[PDB]
Amino acid sequence: MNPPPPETSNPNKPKRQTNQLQYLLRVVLKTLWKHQFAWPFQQPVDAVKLNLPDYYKIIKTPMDMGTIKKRLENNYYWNAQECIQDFNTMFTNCYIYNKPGDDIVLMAEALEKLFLQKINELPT
Ligand SMILES: O=c1[nH]c(-c2cccc(NS(=O)(=O)Cc3ccccc3)c2)cs1
Repeated sequence: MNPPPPETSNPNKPKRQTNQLQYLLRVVLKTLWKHQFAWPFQQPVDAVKLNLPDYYKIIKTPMDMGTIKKRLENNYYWNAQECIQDFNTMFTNCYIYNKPGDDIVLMAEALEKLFLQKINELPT
């Protein structure tokens, strides 16, 4: 069973746009999205579709790149660090739910390396 997906808007939360957040959408996310290993991470985990009935028994802070993309498009984040934390949650969730060496983990590990390469330098 699937919980509601994470919010992509919140009227109580202040919005912001920064050069670094623009870069996270235009360069970082949109490049990762095109990687051959991006597909499992482009939408929230669908536990019914994927037959993972224990996914949300284990993962209590789900995150995916579809959600991150919508948040960036919404100017949902206050700063780049907040967005970077969502990417890190996404990767960590994968390592938590699975086992070292699993195919899905190899995919997340490759994306994480590419992500780190791209966020090493952000615009000023
Ligand atoms: O811990 C995690 N497992 C997954 C996972 C595992 C097995 C299969 C899938 N398939 S899927 O991405 O939902 C289906 C899909 C297939 C093609 C394009 C976009 C999505 C995801 C994402 S995070």
